[PDB]
Amino acid sequence: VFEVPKQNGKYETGQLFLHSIFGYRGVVLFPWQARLYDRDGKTHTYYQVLIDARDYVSHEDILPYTSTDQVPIQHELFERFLLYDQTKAPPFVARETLRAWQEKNHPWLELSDVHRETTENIRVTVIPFYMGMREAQNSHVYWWRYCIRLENLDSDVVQLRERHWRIFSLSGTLETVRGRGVVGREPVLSKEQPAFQYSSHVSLQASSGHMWGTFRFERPDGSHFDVRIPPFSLESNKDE
Ligand SMILES: [Pt+2]
Ligand SMILES: [Pt+2]
Repeated sequence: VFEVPKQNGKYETGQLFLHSIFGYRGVVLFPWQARLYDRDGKTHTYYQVLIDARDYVSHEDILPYTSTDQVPIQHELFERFLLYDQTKAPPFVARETLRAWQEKNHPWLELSDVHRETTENIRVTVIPFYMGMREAQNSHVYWWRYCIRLENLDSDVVQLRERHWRIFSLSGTLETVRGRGVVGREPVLSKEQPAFQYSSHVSLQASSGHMWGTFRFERPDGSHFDVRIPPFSLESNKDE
């Protein structure tokens, strides 16, 4: 049974839902507040989500539904994070392991800002996450994992062909990567399947710096245009 989307209120831990785009069966583990930067101070609520039969989602992407059976798979993770069927709006309540995992994630999610920008009817959404070491062997180097979502609001078909990353670090050294496709594939965005979301890692020295980029898109009429990636930062340990 599909519920209605909440217009003023977060989703309780344990709500079953489908993703607004590429609808997969997921369950929210806990929400976290993020800062939006729509280039086109404002906060926004995102959710840690455990997916099945196939991540961080937004509030507007959650399409909730209720069920009876233990629908979500990955039972080796739900038996550890959640408790069995009970009596509450979400019938899965959170176990103490999920509360400890939430307390462990809360500091690292503070270094995560969501950035958006719409260029020629192409909306890109980038959000970095931190996984690193204060000291890598021989020399201190830590990395990040940035999630990027491409969306085509226009009805015109278009395909991503080239990427043009430009990574600047704290030391003053800046890297520039012009590559073919994204994750070794060139996604197409049309009326059917208009969105594509991926994630990749970026290693860096000095444990600071910002990253901007450019995605090259091609239309069936031969025209190629560059969409901008909103410059997102890569910070560590309580600093903005
Ligand atoms: Pt990572
Ligand atoms: Pt992601």
